[PDB]
Formats: sequence, structure tokens, C-alpha cells
Amino acid sequence: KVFGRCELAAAMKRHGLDNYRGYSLGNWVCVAKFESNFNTQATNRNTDGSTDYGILQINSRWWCNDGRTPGSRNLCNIPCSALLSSDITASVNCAKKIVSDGNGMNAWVAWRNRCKGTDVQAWIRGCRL
Ligand SMILES: [Cl-]
Ligand SMILES: [Cl-]
Ligand SMILES: [Cl-]
Ligand SMILES: [Cl-]
Ligand SMILES: [Cl-]
Ligand code: NA
Repeated sequence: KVFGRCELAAAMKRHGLDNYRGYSLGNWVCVAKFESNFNTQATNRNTDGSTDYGILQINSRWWCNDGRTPGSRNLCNIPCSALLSSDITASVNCAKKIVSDGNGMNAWVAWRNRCKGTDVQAWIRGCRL
């Protein structure tokens, strides 16, 4: 599923991401845009052989099980395929654990390089929220 911008903002708010660990909603919409173009089915292979899954591009090196990332962890206790669902619940719940792991949203390289220090509120402007 490719979400619309305000459709994604609404789902992220309903699932409790607005101000989660101090990160306003626009930060989460911004990172989703640059990670996946709002596409729940997005996947990308990393150089080490791990893979990033779903709208928030969550990495199998640490967070989910895909059966083909030797030595990795599954800290969110989910199959990576659950992160590709049209419903974002699993991605949101796992993002809450990632952002709580000490580095905040710097866990997403794209957030640090493309969202951090910008006007992230623009990503939720106009949305009925
Ligand atoms: Cl957009
Ligand atoms: Cl915001
Ligand atoms: Cl594995
Ligand atoms: Cl959803
Ligand atoms: Cl933080
Ligand atoms: Na894993």
C-alpha cells in the first residue's frame, strides 16, 4: 500500500507516535517519505546482507527475523514480512523500540541526513489531525 501523506500522519498519530520519545509527528512522516516513499512494501538490501523492510525500513540485522541474516537479532520478535503489511501497527510498535534504544531517531540515517534540523511540521501541514 502506498499511503497518502495525511493518511499516514493519521495512522501514525492513532498508533501513538506523535511526540513519542519527544519526536513530533512530522519527524515520523518525513522519515517515512525518504525511507520508503510511503510504500509499505518497500525493501532494500544492505551491504552486510541484512535487509530493511516496510514504510520505516526496519533492519533485519537487529529488529526482525527474515531467516537469511546470519548472526542477527530479532528484538521486535516479528517476522520481517509483518513489516510489509498494509496495516502499519507492527512497523509502529517496532519503531517505538528502536527510537528508545539510546540514539533516538538517529537510528534512521535518513532522518539524521534529511529530516533533523528541518521544518518537519511541514510534513503534517493541512492534515486533519
Ligand atoms: Cl508527499
Ligand atoms: Cl511536527
Ligand atoms: Cl536470520
Ligand atoms: Cl494502518
Ligand atoms: Cl532523543
Ligand atoms: Na534478524
